[PDB]
Amino acid sequence: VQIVYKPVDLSKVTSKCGSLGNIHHKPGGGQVEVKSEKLDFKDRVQSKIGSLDNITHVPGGGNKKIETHKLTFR
Amino acid sequence: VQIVYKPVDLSKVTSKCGSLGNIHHKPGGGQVEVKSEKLDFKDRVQSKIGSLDNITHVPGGGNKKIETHKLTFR
Amino acid sequence: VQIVYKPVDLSKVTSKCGSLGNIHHKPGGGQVEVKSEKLDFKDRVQSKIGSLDNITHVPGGGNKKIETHKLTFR
Amino acid sequence: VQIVYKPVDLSKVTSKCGSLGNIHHKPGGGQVEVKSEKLDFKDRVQSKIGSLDNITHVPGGGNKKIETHKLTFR
Amino acid sequence: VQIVYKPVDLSKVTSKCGSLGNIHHKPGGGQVEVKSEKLDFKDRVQSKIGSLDNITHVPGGGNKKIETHKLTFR
Amino acid sequence: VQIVYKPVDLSKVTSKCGSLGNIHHKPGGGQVEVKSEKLDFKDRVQSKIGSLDNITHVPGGGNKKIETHKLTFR
Amino acid sequence: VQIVYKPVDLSKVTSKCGSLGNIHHKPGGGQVEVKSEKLDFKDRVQSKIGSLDNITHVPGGGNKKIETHKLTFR
Amino acid sequence: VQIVYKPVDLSKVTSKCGSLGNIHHKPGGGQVEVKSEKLDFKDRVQSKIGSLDNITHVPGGGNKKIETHKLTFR
Amino acid sequence: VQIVYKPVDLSKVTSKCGSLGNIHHKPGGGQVEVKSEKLDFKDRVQSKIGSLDNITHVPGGGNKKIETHKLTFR
Amino acid sequence: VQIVYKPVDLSKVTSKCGSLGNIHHKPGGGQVEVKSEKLDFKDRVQSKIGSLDNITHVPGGGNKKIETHKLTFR
Repeated sequence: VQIVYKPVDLSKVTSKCGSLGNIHHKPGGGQVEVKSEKLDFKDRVQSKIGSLDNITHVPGGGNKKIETHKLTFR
Repeated sequence: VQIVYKPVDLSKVTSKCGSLGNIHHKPGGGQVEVKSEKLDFKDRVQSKIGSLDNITHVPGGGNKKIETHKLTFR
Repeated sequence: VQIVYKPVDLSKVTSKCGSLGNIHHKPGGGQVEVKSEKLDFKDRVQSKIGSLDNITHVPGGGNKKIETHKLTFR
Repeated sequence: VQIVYKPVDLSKVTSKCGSLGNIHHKPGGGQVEVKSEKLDFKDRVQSKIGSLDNITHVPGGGNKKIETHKLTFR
Repeated sequence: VQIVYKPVDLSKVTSKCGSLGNIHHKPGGGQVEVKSEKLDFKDRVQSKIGSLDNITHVPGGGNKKIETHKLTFR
Repeated sequence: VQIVYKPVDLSKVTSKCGSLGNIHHKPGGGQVEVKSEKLDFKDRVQSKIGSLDNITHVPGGGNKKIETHKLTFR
Repeated sequence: VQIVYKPVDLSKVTSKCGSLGNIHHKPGGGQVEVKSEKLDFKDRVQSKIGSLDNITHVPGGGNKKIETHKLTFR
Repeated sequence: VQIVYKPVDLSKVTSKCGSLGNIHHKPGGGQVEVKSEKLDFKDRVQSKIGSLDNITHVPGGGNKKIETHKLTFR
Repeated sequence: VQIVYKPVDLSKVTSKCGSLGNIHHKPGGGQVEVKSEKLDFKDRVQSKIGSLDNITHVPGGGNKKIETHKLTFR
Repeated sequence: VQIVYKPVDLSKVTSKCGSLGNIHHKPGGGQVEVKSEKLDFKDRVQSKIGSLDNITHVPGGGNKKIETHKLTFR
C-alpha cells in the first residue's frame, strides 16, 4: 500500500494595470423597514437582517487562488 | 496497490489593462419593507433579509483560480 | 493494481484591453414589499428575501478557471 | 503502509498598478428600522442586525492565497 | 506505518503600486433604530446590533496568505 | 351719476368629518437630471427646475373662499 | 358724483373634525443633479433650482379667505 | 365728489378639532448636486438653490384671512 | 371733495384643539453639494444657497390675519 | 378737501389648546459643501450660504396680526 501525493503546481496570476481613474460612488440612501419577532439560529449561520450599506472596493489587482488538497485513508 | 498522484499543473492567468476611466455609480435608493415573524435556521445558512445595498467593485485584474484535489481510499 | 494520475495541464487565459471608458450606473430605486410569517431552512440554504440592490462590477480582466480532480478507490 | 505527502508548490501572485487616482465615496445615509423581540443564537453565528454602514477599501494589490492541506489516517 | 509530511512551499505575493492619490470618504450619516427585548447567545457568537459605522482602509499592499496544515492519526 | 355698490353676501362653507384614519405616504425616490446653461427671467416668473419633492397635505377641512370686488370709474 | 361702497359681508368658514389618526410620511430620498452656468433674474422672481424636499402639513382646519376690494377713480 | 368707503365686514373662521394623533415624519435624505457659475439677481428675488430640507407643520387650526382694501383717487 | 374711509371690521379667528399627541420628526440627513463662483445681489434679495435644514413647527393655533389699507390722493 | 380716516377695527384671534404632548425632533445631520469665490451684496440682502440647521418651534398659540395703514397726500 503505497500512496504518492506529489502535485507539482506552478501557477502565476498576473494583473497589469497602468492607472485607475475617477471612481465615483455617490448613492442617495433610502429606507429599509424589517419587522420580525422570533429568530433562532443554531449552527454556522451567516445572516444580515435590516442593512443599508455601501461598499466601495478598488483593489489594485484583485487576484485570489483557492487550493484545497484532501487525502483520507480509511 | 500503488497510487501515483502527480498532477503537473502549469497555469497562468493574465489580464492586461491600460487604464480604467470614469466609473460612476450614483443610485437613488428606494424602499424595502419586509414583514416576518418566525425564522428558523439550523445548519450552514446564508440569508440576507431586508437589505438595500450598493456594491462598487473595480479590481485591476479580477482573476480567480479554484483548484480542488481530493483523493479518498476506502 | 496500479493507478497513474498524471494530468499534464498547460493552460493560459489572457484578456488584453486597452482602456475602459465611461461606465455609468445610475438606477432610480423602486419599492419592494415582501410579507411572510414562517421560514424554515435546514442545510446549506442561500436565500435573499426582500432586497433592493445595485452591483457595479468592472474587473480589468475577469478570467476564472475552475479545476476539480477527484479520484476515489473503493 | 507508506504515505508520501510532498506537494511541491511554486506559486506567485503579482499585481502591478502605476497609480490609483480619485476614489470618491460620498453616500447620503438613509433610515434603517428593525423591530424584533427574541433572538437565540447557539453555535458559531455571525449576525448583523440593523446596520447602516460605509466601507471604503483601496488595497494597493489585494492578493489572497488560501491553501488547506488535510491528511487523515483512520 | 510511515507518514512523510514534507510540503515544499515556495510562494511569493507581490503588489507594486507607485502612488495612491486622493481617497475621499465623506458619508452623511443617517438614522438606525433597533428595538429588541431578549437576546441569548451561547457559544462563539459574533453579533453587531444597531451600528452606524465608517471604515476607511487604505493598505499599501493588502496581501494575505492563509495556510492550514492538519494531520490526524487515529 | 350715482353708483350704489351694495353686495349683500351671506355665505357659509362647512365640512364635517368624524375621523381621518391611516394616511400612508411612502414614496421611493428616483433620479432627476436637468442640464441647462442660460436662464433669463424678467417679471413675475414662478419656476421650479430640477425638483424631487414630496408633499403630504391633510387639512381637517380644506375650505377656501376667494372674493374679488373691483370697481373702476374712468 | 356719488360713489357708495358698502359691501355687507357676512361669511363663516367652519371645519369640524373629531380626530386625525396616523399620518405616516416616510419617503426614501433620491438624487437630483442640476447643471447650469448663467442665471439672470430681474424683478419679482420665485425660483427653486435643485431641491429635494419633504413637506408634511397637517392643519386642524386649513380654512383661508382671500378678499380684495379695489376702487379707483380717474 | 363724495366717496363713501364703508365695508361692513363680519367674518368668522372656525376650526374645531378634538385631538391630533400620531404624526410621523421620518424621511431618508438623498443627494442634491447643483453646479452653476454666475448668478445675477436684481430686484425682489426669492431663490432657493441646492436645498435638502424637511418641514413638519402641525398647526392646531391653520386659519388665515387676507384682506386688502385699496382706494386711489387721481 | 370728501373721502370717508370707515371700514367697520369685526373679525374673529378661532381654533379649538383638545390635545396634540405624538409628533415625531426624525429625518436622516443626506448630502448637498453646491458649486458656484460669482454671485451678485442688488436690491431686496432673499436667497438660500446650500442648505440642509429641519423645521418642526407645532403652533397651538396658527391663525394669521393680514390686513392692508392703502389710500392715496393725487 | 376733507379726508376722514376712521377704520373701526374690532378683531380677536383666539387659540384654545388643552395640552401639547410628545414633540420629538431627533434629526441625524448630514453634509453640506458649498464652494464660491466672489459674493457681492449691495442693498437689503438676506442670504444664508452653507447652513445645516435645526429649528424646533412649539408656540402655545402662534397668532400673528399684521396691519398696515398708509395714507399719502400729493
